[PDB]
Amino acid sequence: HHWGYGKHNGPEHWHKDFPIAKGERQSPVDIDTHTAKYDPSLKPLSVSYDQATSLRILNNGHAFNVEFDDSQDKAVLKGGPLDGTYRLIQFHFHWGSLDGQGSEHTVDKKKYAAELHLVHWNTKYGDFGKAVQQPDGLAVLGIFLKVGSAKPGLQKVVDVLDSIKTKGKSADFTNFDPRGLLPESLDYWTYPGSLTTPPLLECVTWIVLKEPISVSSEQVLKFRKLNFNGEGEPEELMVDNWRPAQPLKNRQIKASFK
Ligand SMILES: CCc1ccc(CCOc2ccc(C[C@H]3SC(=O)NC3=O)cc2)nc1
Ligand SMILES: [Zn+2]
Repeated sequence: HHWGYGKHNGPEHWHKDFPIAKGERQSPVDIDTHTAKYDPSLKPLSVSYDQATSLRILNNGHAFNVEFDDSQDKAVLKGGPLDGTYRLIQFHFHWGSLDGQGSEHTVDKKKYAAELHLVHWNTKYGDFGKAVQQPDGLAVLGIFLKVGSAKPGLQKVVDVLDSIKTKGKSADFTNFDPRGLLPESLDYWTYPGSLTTPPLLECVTWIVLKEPISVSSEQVLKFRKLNFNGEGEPEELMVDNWRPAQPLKNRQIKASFK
């Protein structure tokens, strides 16, 4: 009986195994746009992905992860609210059963169809496992997906999903360029938070871009054909793998833009 996104093991149950679920800096949150305050001291984000080395795509039973070589400073996030250098380790998405839900963050209570998370770790802690034990260990870049025009840079991801349908399947996924998943603007909101899955560690500086990317209905329909289950188990579609908004508590969301 492990955690997941069902009635019996979903987000409302996670606190029993992971009491930090009821902590002071949990993610995601609702971004109240009128309340977020413009912080003119925030720097432009620096997204340096031209030397990114993708390696593999994995169905881990909760999402699919596109994994990168993080054994050197190739693909790094710097600037914005961050001190120092954060290496890209993986990206994944959260998505819904329907276009009207799927995102983890919300904007004035609006849910997007999906949300992309590019996960980076602070190189001053040496490895990812040490970084998640630190309050400034990770930086996650969150990007909303809305359904409209196709995202050309997503199609190579969509087309490999047939090969990792079930939990524990992986496939080689080299030479994928994550710059193809970014919107035009790097305007963002930022706040201190957590991992949005168990173990729910409070180690994340969240950077959520204001501008969504557009994906096609066909692209997100292919996400929804993935399975939570392993091969040879009853089929459980991988949909609604999102944690809902958590209480903001004693936090301020800052905007990089007016
Ligand atoms: C390199 C080996 C390693 C591996 C995982 C962990 C602890 C768990 O860490 C994590 C577990 C889940 C996630 C994904 C979370 S956080 C987010 O933004 N969205 C998710 O789904 C991110 C980190 N420690 C060490
Ligand atoms: Zn995530």
